[PDB]
Amino acid sequence: ISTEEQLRRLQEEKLCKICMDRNIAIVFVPCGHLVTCKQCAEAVDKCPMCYTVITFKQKIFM
Amino acid sequence: EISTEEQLRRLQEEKLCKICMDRNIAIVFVPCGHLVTCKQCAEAVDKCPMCYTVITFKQKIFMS
Ligand SMILES: [Ca+2]
Ligand SMILES: [Zn+2]
Ligand SMILES: [Zn+2]
Ligand SMILES: [Zn+2]
Ligand SMILES: [Zn+2]
Repeated sequence: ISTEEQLRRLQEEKLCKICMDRNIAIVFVPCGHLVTCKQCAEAVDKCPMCYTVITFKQKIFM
Repeated sequence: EISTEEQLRRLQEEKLCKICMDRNIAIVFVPCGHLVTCKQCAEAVDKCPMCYTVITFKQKIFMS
């Protein structure tokens, strides 16, 4: 696999799993999944990946 | 940043614990939100090593 396709794959992994436009920017407490950008996190009350009820949406920074 | 190779390396390296660079970040610090450490390197800190905010919780995260 090429450098370019590796890079594209890693860039797509960072994308919000709901809008696929912005990068992920929120961690859900308590399940710990990184799924959404800040805006798309407003729409979810359960984690889309594990359906755990979200008790806090922590903004993240790399 | 400056080439496709350096961009690739950056995205691979940003997954790794900033202290040991030997395994993935696995903790987000509450309240500051920094992704800094693997589980092991998080055991020792009570303030965030990047911003020195007091950590009230160490939340386990899934990063692959
Ligand atoms: Ca090493
Ligand atoms: Zn989004
Ligand atoms: Zn989850
Ligand atoms: Zn570490
Ligand atoms: Zn911090």
